Amino acid sequence: TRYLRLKAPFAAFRPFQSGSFRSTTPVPSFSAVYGLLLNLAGIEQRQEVEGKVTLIKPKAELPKLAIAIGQVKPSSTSLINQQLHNYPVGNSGKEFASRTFGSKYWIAPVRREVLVNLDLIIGLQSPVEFWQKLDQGLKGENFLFDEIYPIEKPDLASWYCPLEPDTRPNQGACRLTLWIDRENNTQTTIKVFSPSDFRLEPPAKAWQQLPG
DNA sequence: ACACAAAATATCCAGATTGGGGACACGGTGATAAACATGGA
Repeated sequence: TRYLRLKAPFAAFRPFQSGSFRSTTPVPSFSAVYGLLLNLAGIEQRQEVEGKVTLIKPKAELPKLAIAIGQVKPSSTSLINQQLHNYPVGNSGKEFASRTFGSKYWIAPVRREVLVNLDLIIGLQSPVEFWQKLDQGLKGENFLFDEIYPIEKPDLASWYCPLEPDTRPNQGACRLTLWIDRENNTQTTIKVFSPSDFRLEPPAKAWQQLPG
């Protein structure tokens, strides 16, 4: 129905299972977008549990919505190499096995990278109740978001759309994730996405319906 | 203490000359360290 714009000076979207060296994507993943939308709604996550894993999210009940992503200006990236919180991968021993109070004791720096600027025009098709809840949360009683204001109708920009095995893409993102829980599952099938540069509204294929 | 008148025409430099000779650095060195990940019985 109605959509909104946002911007931020710095951002970072680390792909999962990156390993030692971290990376990022020019466009935030769908799951991160959904998490941001849920956080702004003022509704907490369905899971309240603590342990080895803390993403136990059954899909039994969750508001339905369709999400599109826009991009107005390409952004470069930079890298910083300071420190990282290592997880032991070797038998190791000594001091780590002595104290053992949330130890994470071994430390070794490698790398990581961040973005230079972010400005997106996010598109949402949601029921009226969810939009009203968002309005109440924004107006009522990690350097990721700076400010938000709905300027839907003006300020056109490019969009993204999945591509079928034909022709060739340009300036396309590497990987994208729809739904994921950090345990044994099938992850997501569709990975490749490409942008299209045209002024008017995105096509019907651009909108993607999230299972959650 | 009254009135009247308060300059006019010619001319305002000419030559010769504006540097020459020698030299523009020599040696010695150009970081050194610590911070593991997988296999077979």
